[PDB]
Amino acid sequence: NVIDPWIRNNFVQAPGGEFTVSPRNAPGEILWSAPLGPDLNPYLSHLARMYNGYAGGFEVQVILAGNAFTAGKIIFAAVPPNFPTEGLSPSQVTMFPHIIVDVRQLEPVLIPLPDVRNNFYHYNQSNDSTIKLIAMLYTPLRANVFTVSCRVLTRPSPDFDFIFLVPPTVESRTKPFTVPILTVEEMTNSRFPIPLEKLFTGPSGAFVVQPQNGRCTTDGVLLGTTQLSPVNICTFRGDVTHIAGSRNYTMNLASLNWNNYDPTEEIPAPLGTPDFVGKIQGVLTQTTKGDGSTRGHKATVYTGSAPFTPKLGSVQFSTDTENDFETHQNTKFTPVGVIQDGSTTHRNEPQQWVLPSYSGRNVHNVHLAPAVAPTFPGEQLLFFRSTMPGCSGYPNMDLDCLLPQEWVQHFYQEAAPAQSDVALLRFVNPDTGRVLFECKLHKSGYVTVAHTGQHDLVIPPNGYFRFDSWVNQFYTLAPM
Amino acid sequence: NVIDPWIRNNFVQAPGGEFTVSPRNAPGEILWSAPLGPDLNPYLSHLARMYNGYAGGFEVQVILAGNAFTAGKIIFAAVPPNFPTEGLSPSQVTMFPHIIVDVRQLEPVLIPLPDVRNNFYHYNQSNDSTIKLIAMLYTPLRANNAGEDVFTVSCRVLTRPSPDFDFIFLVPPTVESRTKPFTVPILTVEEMTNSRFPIPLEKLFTGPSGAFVVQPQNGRCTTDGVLLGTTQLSPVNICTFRGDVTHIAGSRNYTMNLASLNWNNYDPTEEIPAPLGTPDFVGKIQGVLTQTTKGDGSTRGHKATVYTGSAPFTPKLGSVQFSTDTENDFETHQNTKFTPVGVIQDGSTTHRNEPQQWVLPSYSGRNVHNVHLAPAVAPTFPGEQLLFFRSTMPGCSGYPNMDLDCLLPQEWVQHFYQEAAPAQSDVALLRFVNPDTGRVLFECKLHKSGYVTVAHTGQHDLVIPPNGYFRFDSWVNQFYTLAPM
Amino acid sequence: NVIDPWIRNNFVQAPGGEFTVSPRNAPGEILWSAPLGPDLNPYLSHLARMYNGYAGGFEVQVILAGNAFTAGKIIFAAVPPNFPTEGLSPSQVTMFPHIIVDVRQLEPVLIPLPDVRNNFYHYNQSNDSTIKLIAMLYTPLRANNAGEDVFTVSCRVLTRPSPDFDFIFLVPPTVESRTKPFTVPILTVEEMTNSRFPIPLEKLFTGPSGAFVVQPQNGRCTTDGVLLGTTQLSPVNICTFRGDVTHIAGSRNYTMNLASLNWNNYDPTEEIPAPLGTPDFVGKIQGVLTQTTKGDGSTRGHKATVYTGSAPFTPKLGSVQFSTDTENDFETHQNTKFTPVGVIQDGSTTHRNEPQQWVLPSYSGRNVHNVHLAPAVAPTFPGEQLLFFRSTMPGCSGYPNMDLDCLLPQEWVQHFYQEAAPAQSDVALLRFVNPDTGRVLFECKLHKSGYVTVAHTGQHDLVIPPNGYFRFDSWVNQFYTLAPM
Repeated sequence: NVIDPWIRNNFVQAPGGEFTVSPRNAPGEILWSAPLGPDLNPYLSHLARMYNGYAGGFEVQVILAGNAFTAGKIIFAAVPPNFPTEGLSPSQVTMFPHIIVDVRQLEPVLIPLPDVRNNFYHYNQSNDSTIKLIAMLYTPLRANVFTVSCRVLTRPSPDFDFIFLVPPTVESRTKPFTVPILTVEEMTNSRFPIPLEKLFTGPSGAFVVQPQNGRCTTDGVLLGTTQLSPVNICTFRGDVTHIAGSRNYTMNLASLNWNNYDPTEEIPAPLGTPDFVGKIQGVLTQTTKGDGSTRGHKATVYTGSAPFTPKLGSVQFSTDTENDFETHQNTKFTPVGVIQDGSTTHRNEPQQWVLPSYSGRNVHNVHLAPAVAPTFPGEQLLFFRSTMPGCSGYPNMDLDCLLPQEWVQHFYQEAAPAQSDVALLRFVNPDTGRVLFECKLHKSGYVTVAHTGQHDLVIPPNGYFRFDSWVNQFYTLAPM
Repeated sequence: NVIDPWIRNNFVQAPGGEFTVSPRNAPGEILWSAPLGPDLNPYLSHLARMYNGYAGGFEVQVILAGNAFTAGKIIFAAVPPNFPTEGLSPSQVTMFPHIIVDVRQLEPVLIPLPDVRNNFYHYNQSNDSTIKLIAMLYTPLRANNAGEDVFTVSCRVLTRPSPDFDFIFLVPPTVESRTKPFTVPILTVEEMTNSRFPIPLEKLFTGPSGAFVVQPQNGRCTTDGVLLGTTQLSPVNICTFRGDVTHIAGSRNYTMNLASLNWNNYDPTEEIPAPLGTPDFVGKIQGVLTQTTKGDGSTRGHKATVYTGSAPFTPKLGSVQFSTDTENDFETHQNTKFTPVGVIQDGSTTHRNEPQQWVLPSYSGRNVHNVHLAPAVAPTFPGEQLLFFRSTMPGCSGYPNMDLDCLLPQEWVQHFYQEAAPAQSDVALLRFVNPDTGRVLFECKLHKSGYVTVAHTGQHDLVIPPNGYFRFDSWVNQFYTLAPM
Repeated sequence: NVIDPWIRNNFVQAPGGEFTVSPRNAPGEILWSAPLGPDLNPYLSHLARMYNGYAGGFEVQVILAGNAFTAGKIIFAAVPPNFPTEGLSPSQVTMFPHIIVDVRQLEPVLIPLPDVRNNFYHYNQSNDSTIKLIAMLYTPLRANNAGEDVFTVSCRVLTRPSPDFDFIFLVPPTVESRTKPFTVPILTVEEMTNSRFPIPLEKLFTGPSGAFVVQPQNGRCTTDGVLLGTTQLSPVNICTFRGDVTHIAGSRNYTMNLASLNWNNYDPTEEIPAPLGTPDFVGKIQGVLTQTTKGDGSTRGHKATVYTGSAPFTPKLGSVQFSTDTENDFETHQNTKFTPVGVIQDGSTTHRNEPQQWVLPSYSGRNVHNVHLAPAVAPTFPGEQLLFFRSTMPGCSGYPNMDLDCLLPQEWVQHFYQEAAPAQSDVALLRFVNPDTGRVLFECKLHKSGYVTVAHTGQHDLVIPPNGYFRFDSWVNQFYTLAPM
């Protein structure tokens, strides 16, 4: 019902009150825009943060500063709010309500600002005003260096007041979806502990894309065979059993902490098992439980083998030795590099798109996180291209994963429920400050781009990713 | 005069006044404090910061919520602010201005709060100010019912401006942007990885700082995210080797011009002790060396051995020897890659000897000392003991020194790089709240220099509940003494 | 305040009404539709073209003239702003605020409407659509007499604004024009020709989008005329080839040094998938190869069998193979031209196979695929089916896959090339109108990329009156669906 009288009677300076008027400026051009309203008188603006709507007008004032040597004329006026002001002559400006000024004046000058007391509640969250103030170079002001300066002074109308008492805005904010500021060269693969080297796009029809390492909710519930620690992907911990004469070892599996694994849970597998058929030379490693004598020897795992049964609790490893790893020790498979010890096929393995035998070839992998494809058509998925090492043979080392492993943990620390389906995430290279590409990250937990064909996405390795907002499910990217 | 009447004729929830009581509570002890002032109302806070002049008093309403079974009578009062209130008898709190409330009072009541009438224009910011508020239980609260921790009574505080309230002086306000809240990851220590070797940690350790000379170079960064030491961000790049081997024509060894994470050629001309991810202590470790042919991609694998105490190990110069079980399979100038997993104890009679974690390697060989040292660590506030992360590396042939005590968690480094937080004082306060019990098992003392300690004596493998998150609280000074566990 | 007294005091006509009712009727029938607004009164349409701000209401006022002894009634009503009203129920009209009126009243009748206002403004330079007009027949008004359809009962509208109505904002007039008003050709399917083969079109088709990989390269252009794909202007330039054949002296083949439509020598370095007029499918086709010697005109012509699924078909590289029926007749380095007539089926022993109308051929060969791909189409607001243009290509050998579906009408592409129209919203609205009755069989959903869908399901060769044409209407959003067939 009342504000400070000292606020009401006198004027005040505004954050837009500045002008660099040179003859080097082009005549007939816009040089200051500002939406009129509460957002202009500063002490009034903070005092009006808490109140949620308006009834009244304002009066503005102008104060100029130049020399007696130049001669210029300058206009101020008011517009419709949504009115395009871009293609606009300085001639036709004066048809709007307006006041022209000279270059050589002393007193402050007010503007009419014609009023229709709307008596509605201009909501402070919204972006709409009555007008947008304007200024334009009317006479080009040549002389014989000098630059002219002008400032904006302001107060509200006497018949202005407020509406309601409201608590400070944004007191509580939903996790604001802090995307990590990393690069994909810094981030690692979600299907193997290896740093991602390139970014790939392509069709989902070329494969069946349903892995189980790299599956989680956007708000942090444990999904698939995805777990937390990246090094626990495709390593093994359990209790090997000696085959009598062969190089094999069937291993009664355990946990990360060598705890007794429970096969009776609602899980696809032990958390950290590979989700693909593959042959890989690694190193099975064992120490004595009595003193701690370490030993590590080159081993080969077969996730397309029938004794590989993690959901049952046995897994086969073909080592270079035959009886070095004792039974029921701390025996632990460390993968090194995928080999191609199968015929002469080029890039046959790991079979990254088929599912392995968790419960064996008798019972399929249970409790499976589903597959994905661009359901919004015209777009292609975002694959994270890798290339695994190898010591002997040339297998298909191109590993395309879907998530960053650190992003799973980071968004677990978020544990954020979404605000729409599709987010607005932008790869900004801060060397440029420019977006190379945007994307369509879905609140299920996967991402798509409207780009054509197969492309290894050549990007500056200093570039980060910049999330913006929550888009509806009906937007199509422009192609690159 | 200057406030709208919806403030001047109502009440408002406290900004922080929130406290419970308990049958485990005891009479005489304190419950809840507050400095009275205009800071106790959010509306008056925001409509005060834009002003400077200040006068008047307040009123305080209060409200409880209690059942009929629990019996108790409660007490609030006023006090002059410098008064020491430590072990006051509840009966002497009679003499202050005060009111008694029964706990089963269903309706709100109001504190009297007599004004001192020594107003004379307080300076509107001074914490050295008038009356504090005191929360206290008068009665023993026998509270007898068959429930467990039951009828834990909630309590709320309300404020109100007095009728003789005002402001006096006008001023443009401040912007006051905000900083970082010093968040830490909430994992278990056994889930986080070692930062001087790519392995997950196992357990938390403490021990005397005079036992070892502790200065590694992997796991060295600021508390606001500027790259230090030989420390990089990707944990698989630690202790691995990548580059182009050239065949020594007779032995199982090669000379390898070192390569990056993404096989970029190593630059010896940077302000670094070593390449990023170099093994920062002397050891013998048997992982595996692989090589991908640059023509087709024939994946080969042969188990290797690296020797960080060897003279041909020269990371800063650009050649390190590797002794694989094969002699010359790894072809000329290809992408050859060593990945370590576990340490063996071979070629050395000494048992439980390698790796030697508290020495520094030969980065520029045995010729030039390691330059640009991120410095060693020792407790400034004496008597305390440093916090290690003890784990166990795999051991295949022999009995090596598998005791690996690193100084930092690797995920914390990237966490803090995304934080990039400027400190508020020197040493932080982190708690191990086990969320199963919701209670502390131990604390720490985390410096802004980038290391952490605890005031506990002797060697201690800290056995924690594996469901335990970690709870940062606040900023301690350089003179706080922890309690021993 | 802003307006003249006289224009507000009395009622003034409206140009859209004035319409007559013959006694031969069927009740429950809509007669006349109109959008309410200030563009009703020509006075007010001028004055609102002058101004910006728009607030208040009207009074619609109706006078009848004709017979009296009919005993037949009329309804005027409100409506939802997007409401189909063709064959619907009059009970719906009874739900809205409406008025029943018989012809026996001498006083002119007025229908009241919903009374609201939005006091900030209403745009007035937009759609700004509101309650449209309802001319609804209640009782079929038989006019029992000796005459046949005598005293055709006229119905006028003669309005004036409500006394609260007024303007607020004024703009420069800028009365001039809109953009291109998105004019359409009025052709039929026999008059329009195929945009992927030089043949006249036969029938439009609707069918499921999941059937084939729907991505051609002939028949691709924007809604404002930028060259996309291998699409060019002339319909006869499609699938025909020009250049300098080279003697494959042992076989019927001829590799052609590629020349353009104007016989300009081909540049293989342009930002194109293929040359202009090049096909975008795999199929075998017999047409006729023709060659005229540049010196005097020693003419020759023989039937050539072409394969865009062949290895020497490399239009982006600059060579293309033609297997004629003759072997050494066509001289080298002459102006040699192939023209097709219809796809054949020499075949792989499979009938109705070629052209594989949805696959892409070897533009730069099989090794590197095509570049600058105009993308595929998809129903973005789904449940709706695409628009195909079902045709039948001729043949010279076998049983070819004659069902030819193209994407755009070739006349409409060059029509838009003349238009160069910028879009106003997402989806335009085109109506296939039978001008024999002036009524629409089906509508469409044209997307601003340059494709169009319809909201129906199933395999339908759409039956059309061969006198039927197409008539553009408006701009609909991307979430309204059409009525199925």
